Amino acid sequence: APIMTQGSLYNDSLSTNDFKSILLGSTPLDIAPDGAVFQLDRPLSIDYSLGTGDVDRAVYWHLKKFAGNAGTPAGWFRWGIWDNFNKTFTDGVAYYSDEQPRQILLPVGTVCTRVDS
Amino acid sequence: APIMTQGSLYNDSLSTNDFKSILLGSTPLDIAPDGAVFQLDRPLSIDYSLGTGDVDRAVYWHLKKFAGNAGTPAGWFRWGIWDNFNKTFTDGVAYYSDEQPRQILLPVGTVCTRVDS
Amino acid sequence: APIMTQGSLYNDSLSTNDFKSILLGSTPLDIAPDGAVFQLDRPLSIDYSLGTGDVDRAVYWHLKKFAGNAGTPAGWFRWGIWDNFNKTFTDGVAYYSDEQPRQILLPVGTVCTRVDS
Ligand SMILES: [Ca+2]
Ligand SMILES: [Ca+2]
Repeated sequence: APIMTQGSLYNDSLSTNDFKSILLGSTPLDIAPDGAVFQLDRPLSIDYSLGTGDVDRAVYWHLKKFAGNAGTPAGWFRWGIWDNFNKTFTDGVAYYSDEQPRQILLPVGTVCTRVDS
Repeated sequence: APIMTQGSLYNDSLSTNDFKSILLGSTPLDIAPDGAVFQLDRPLSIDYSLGTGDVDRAVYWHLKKFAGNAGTPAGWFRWGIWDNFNKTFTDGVAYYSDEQPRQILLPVGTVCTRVDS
Repeated sequence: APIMTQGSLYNDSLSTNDFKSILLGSTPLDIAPDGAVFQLDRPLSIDYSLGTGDVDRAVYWHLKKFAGNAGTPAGWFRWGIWDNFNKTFTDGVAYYSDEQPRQILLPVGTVCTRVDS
């Protein structure tokens, strides 16, 4: 049971710190419990800004599930860092939306592997 | 049969909006039908600039074949976005060549999967 | 025997042109001889600067082993470019450490393939 995305994640679909699970088109991700952490087999690049409206670029390989509700049953994911030794997830930097060209950050077929207990 | 690149794509080989197919060293790519779209298993990073000579970086996962001519018999690829729902390809941002270090953007062994039709 | 990393490479562990082999948590990598070159199945993103105040990003797919000393017995890897035709390795750009968010550049499970002869 390898979990693969079935929908593309576009940069214009990111909120400041998360995105909706539904975008990835994966029932396993949609039903994953709160706090589940996944490692991606493809990098998730996140443009950020340290100030002055300037864009810089970060890379993340891990997503943490935030359980949904009636309006958004599939919930959300935050990108960040999974420490496999200490078993900790740390949220990544906020996404900065400016004038970047539209991009598929994670394409269809991205493999997601649960890494927490 | 899986199509793998046999030659590295270097950043200093990109034109503003394409690169020559021959660079990838793949006969299946060289003779792919005009307009064929491929998804990559590795990100293609394209440096761009929206102004002031400032470089930012975009990611692409899709290439569209442009048929050759007598001068370039194997033709070209453009990078861009494949919409697998609406079955459309949109060319990506222009590559901005300035003072970046030389880089292999796509190494030997990159897997290319046809996704159109 | 595919070689997979067992520890994450964090951006805050990079020196200007190398990092300690031991960080990747792999005995095969640790014992690899001076001069061994590996290709990665995942991009290694290296932030650099042109020197006017801004962080840009380069991509590398190759590492070369450099023999260590009493303080770092397993030695170091440098990122760079492997030319598979001419059998040459060229060191990549200096890493620029500024105020970037902490990032896993290469996660656990990155596959390293020896490519020098
Ligand atoms: Ca910047
Ligand atoms: Ca810049």
